[PDB]
Amino acid sequence: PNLTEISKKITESNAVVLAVKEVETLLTSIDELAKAIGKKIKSDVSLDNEADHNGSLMSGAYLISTLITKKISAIKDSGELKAEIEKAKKCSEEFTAKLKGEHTDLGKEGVTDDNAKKAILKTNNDKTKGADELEKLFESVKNLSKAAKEMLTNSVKELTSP
Amino acid sequence: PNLTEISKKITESNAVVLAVKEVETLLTSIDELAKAIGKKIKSDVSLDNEADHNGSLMSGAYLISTLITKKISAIKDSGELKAEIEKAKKCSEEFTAKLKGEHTDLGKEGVTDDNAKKAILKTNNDKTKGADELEKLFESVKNLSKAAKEMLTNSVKELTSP
Ligand SMILES: [Zn+2]
Ligand SMILES: [Zn+2]
Ligand SMILES: [Zn+2]
Repeated sequence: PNLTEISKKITESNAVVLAVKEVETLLTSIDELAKAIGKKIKSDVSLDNEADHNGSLMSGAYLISTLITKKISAIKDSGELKAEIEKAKKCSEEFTAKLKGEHTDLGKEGVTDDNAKKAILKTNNDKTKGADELEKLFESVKNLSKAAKEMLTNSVKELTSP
Repeated sequence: PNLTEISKKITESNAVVLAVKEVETLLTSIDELAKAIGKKIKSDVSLDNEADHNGSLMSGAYLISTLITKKISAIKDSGELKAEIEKAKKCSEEFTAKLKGEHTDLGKEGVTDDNAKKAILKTNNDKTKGADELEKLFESVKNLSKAAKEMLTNSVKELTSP
């Protein structure tokens, strides 16, 4: 086995996995934001209640959604992941577009807990203000991560293979 | 060159860099939240102004700070990154604690843009409500990222060296 070609592929594949991890983690940060809906920091580990003032929180989620698209475009291409990358990107753009289009209810300081959940809480029943797109975006990145990790693991096992 | 010994090492190292990348990205997400201070969503790429209602945003940052500590604590280490991980974990705890201590100014929906920046804008002139701790944590995680990267880059170099 040519150690030169394998080491190169390992390095390249690992860079791809790390790039996808950034995207995956940003989605994770939004899920954490969702748990802060209708809450306020009290003097405890647990948060206190303060309903319907989720505007700044939603603005934060919105900026992260734009960063996500930029990170997806930062993944080094090679065709092998073209399909997965394109799907994740369009879904990330759809999510951001949905949040923008719902600015009537999401673009003000007084965003209600209920509307905030329809936008960023994937486990909400009503996902009509962005949550639906977020859920799909989660799946597309999940499929992208599996394919990426697959290329990495396969590149490494080439060292000991057969 | 025990390829089976080097491969297991590369696999382990890849797992550490990935875990650290997750922590690093959560920090990036807080920096993105800082950019939403005093802003609201509108039908455009750029946010509009909506000053002094950053409470929900701060609660989101708070939950992410606790997630960061959990992620750091779950990283696998045999002692090579012993020091780096401990420092990062301690600084992450200090950041969360600082925010809790400022619950009076940060625990309400009407958090002023000025106080929000003292809490999560690491480049702010006044960093007395958490931003000082945030910057220390940011640097500590970068130190951890560098150390992890080197551990991985070296294990991979063993393929074409000596
Ligand atoms: Zn109120
Ligand atoms: Zn106001
Ligand atoms: Zn107090």
